Amino acid sequence: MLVANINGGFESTPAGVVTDLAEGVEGWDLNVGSSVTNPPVFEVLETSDAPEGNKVLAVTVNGVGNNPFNIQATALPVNVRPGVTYTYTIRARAEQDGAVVSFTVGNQSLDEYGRLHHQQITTEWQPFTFEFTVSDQETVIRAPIHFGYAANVGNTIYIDGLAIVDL
Ligand SMILES: [Ca+2]
Repeated sequence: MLVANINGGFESTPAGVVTDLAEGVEGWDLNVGSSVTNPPVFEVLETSDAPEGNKVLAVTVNGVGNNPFNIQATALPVNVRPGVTYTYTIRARAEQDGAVVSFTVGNQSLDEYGRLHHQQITTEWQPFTFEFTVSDQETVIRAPIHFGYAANVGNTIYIDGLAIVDL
């Protein structure tokens, strides 16, 4: 497959808790804001139930902050061409009932090209997909996933299989 993003299924990353948020996971930048005073636990899990390869990224939400983007996992770099329309697909599920996530894509100056807003994540693996167009002249963009919703407290959200493909 020809994908714009890197390590979209976490296959290159050793299983275990992610402590180096910025650089511990190839193709991704994880971030926790200072208003989250009880930090989440990001963990790459080897699991037979992984939709893609052997591994998934698990995010356990303990505290939350002031905005849902205060807990995020961002795919970057994402290599694209100006004017092209892309399909974004990712798989997600949660440990408990009631999880919410927003899947977004935008540029390095923080202009957003598109998102799936407040998606209802269930206890079963489901695909979440949308289209977006690179409407400016950027070639290296980013794909921020927001997890810091109050509804997620106590929950673990699992993601796998990010693929951003020419449409
Ligand atoms: Ca995987």
